[PDB]
Amino acid sequence: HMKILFLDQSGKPGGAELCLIDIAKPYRDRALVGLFADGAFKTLLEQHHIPVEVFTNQPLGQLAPLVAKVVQTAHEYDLIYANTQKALVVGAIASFIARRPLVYHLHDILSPEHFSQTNLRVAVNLANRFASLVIANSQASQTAFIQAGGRAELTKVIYNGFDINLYKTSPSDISKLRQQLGVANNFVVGHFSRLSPWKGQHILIDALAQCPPQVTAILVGDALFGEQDYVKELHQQITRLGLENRVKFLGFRADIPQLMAACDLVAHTSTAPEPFGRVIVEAMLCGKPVVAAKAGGAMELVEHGVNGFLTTPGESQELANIINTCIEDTQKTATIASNAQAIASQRFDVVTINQQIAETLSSL
Amino acid sequence: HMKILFLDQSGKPGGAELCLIDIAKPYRDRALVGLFADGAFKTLLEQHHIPVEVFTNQPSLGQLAPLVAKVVQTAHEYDLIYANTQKALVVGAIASFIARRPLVYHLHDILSPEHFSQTNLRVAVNLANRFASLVIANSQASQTAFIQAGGRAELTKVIYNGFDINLYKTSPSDISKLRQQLGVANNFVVGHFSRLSPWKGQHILIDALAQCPPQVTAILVGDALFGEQDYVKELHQQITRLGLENRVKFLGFRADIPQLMAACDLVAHTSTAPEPFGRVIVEAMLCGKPVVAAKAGGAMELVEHGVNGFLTTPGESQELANIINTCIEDTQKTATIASNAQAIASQRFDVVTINQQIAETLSSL
Ligand SMILES: O=c1ccn([C@@H]2O[C@H](COP(=O)(O)OP(=O)(O)O[C@H]3O[C@H](CO)[C@@H](O)[C@H](O)[C@H]3O)[C@@H](O)[C@H]2O)c(=O)[nH]1
Ligand SMILES: O=c1ccn([C@@H]2O[C@H](COP(=O)(O)OP(=O)(O)O[C@H]3O[C@H](CO)[C@@H](O)[C@H](O)[C@H]3O)[C@@H](O)[C@H]2O)c(=O)[nH]1
Repeated sequence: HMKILFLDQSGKPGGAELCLIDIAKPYRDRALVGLFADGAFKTLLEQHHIPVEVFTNQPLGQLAPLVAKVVQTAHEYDLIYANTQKALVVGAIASFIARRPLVYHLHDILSPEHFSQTNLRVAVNLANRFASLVIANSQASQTAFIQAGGRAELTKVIYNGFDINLYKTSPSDISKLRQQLGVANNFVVGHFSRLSPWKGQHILIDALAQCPPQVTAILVGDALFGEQDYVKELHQQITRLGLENRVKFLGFRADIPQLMAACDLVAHTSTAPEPFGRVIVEAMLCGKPVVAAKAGGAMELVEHGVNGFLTTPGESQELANIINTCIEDTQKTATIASNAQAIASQRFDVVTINQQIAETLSSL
Repeated sequence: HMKILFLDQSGKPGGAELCLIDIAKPYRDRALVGLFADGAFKTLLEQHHIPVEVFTNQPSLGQLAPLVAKVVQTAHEYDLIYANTQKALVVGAIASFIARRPLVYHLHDILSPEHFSQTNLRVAVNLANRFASLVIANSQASQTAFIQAGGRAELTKVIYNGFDINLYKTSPSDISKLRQQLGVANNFVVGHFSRLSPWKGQHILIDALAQCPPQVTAILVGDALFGEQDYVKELHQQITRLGLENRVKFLGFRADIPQLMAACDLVAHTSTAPEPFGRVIVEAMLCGKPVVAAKAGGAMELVEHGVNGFLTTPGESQELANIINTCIEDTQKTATIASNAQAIASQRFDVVTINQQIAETLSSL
């Protein structure tokens, strides 16, 4: 059992951070998770009994106090596990100076479409020189790393894991929740991505206007990084279409399995390739049908017409056609959903994922 | 010529900074000197008409180190980044990579365990090795220490500090005035012109004075530039412990160094850790004064003992005393030595030759 210093730049619970909860939990007796900012993610790590600490930039390491503090701390640990891009910069420096092995867990697709050239060069060059191992969350992320110049031999793909038991909800609780939302007689499409242009909420909204009138959508998530312009653009879009009473924003929520159960279809509409797609697996584990954008790691998670649907990124009419399909062919749709549950339960079970992480770390 | 972005971590006018004025001055039409702090060095650069900018660490990846992001930003406008100090090499390395600009490292330090922490040595060596197209060392002793620490020999070229030969002339009347104003006209005056740090060894000179006759006095010229206020106290206490209140004077940081050197009878360099080059030494020589220096580092390239100056064992006050007494007694030899020193130094460290060596080195990248 090695002492591990996990690093993550964000104090907010984005996908990489929620993923980090499961990655770190088995190591929590001897681990520390270091954050470069405070927020609800700190709270979450406490609730799960994972030791955590916020490093700050308050005061040769006079240029970057945070980096110095992390370097100091890293001396007390056997391994540095960088979970985000800024965390890789800091972890790489600490890996050199404290002479500690570095793992980089890659949750992004390092492509020009997602990031500036400088960010790509930095991540790729730091990973190549300092990382003993690059764990990619999907073959698509592995691929994009390599196309950006990253070293193939450093890469292993390990999917996000999920605690299977969290994804059941009673018929009775479903009914109540649908009641409380005021959607009991709607066909409900749930979108569970943080609000940001590339997560494509506006595509779902465009599709709604081509759907039957009983279809409403719940947008779950907040603008995690100050994309408040986008949120305003959504509200205006909703208004310009006839959609004011057909779209509810619920903000960031914690009861995701329950809200997914309350939906009739879960939709993922990213307009740029999704590296993995947690909401996709989560939908499947809740036994709900899911439609996703046909790119990135979604293609690995979904076989169209078998365990979900895939539509061309950016194309709202296709999304509408799939919604209509789910309304009309309910028995097909229920079998698809049910197949999804069975498959995803095997593939993405946190127990198997944890075993893979353990084996990979032991094999260094 | 090429647009050069010079970088130097300090706003204080230390050796490396004084040397940088001369290095940068010919390129001033297209160059910029970036300081990572404000101070008297900014004023000096302004006075020599060399564009200067103070980068501060107030505000993507740039959030961790804004100063770095500003420098990286600035580097796109230049053809070459010229790092003059260690922290400037960290930042210049980063900027060399991101902005895609070649980097030169001008090495004014002896990178050895005695002078620096292990981390500093590793950082400096690895960055130079990976990012610098050239390491200009100030002395063979600096080149050597670099190589011994892991630095790549083939990156190194030695180029000494240069000096404006004309600045070292002082009237015998201005000299008499000055000795008078200091209250030292009847003394044998030993001047020390190093900044106040323990390794510059002012305390050795003070111990030496206790083994000298009472008409021997010292002027300590310089300041604690890097927080060595405890050393300043220690010196004063030392002075009080021995009987020396009347025989040692501190003048703080002075600009009139040629004149002050003229007003001494002997210039003393007494560093207790190896000196990388030693500007004061050459400066003394250019003033036609005799100089005793500590036998280590670049001082040994500068001084042949008995010929153009004297050398003594680092940390040994009795040896330094013996040389002071000898300079009192053997005035004719001493003046010959001092005079020889000026002829040599004036050929060997003329800023004109040195600017030329630097221009060819840069030119051939
Ligand atoms: O109000 C909300 C909204 C979302 N979620 C959860 O937030 C996560 C969102 O995940 P996702 O959009 O997949 O993550 P990203 O934030 O985009 O994170 C990155 O890293 C993830 C983990 O590898 C990948 O799945 C993503 O593709 C990648 O962009 C899911 O677990 C949701 O259940 C909440 O808990 N509450
Ligand atoms: O009150 C004072 C005292 C000194 N000086 C000047 O300051 C310089 C001090 O030079 P030095 O002791 O050589 O510089 P360091 O600060 O030690 O700088 C480093 O870099 C120098 C330049 O390469 C080398 O000569 C040194 O060995 C090296 O340690 C000389 O020009 C002095 O004339 C002043 O202007 N005013």
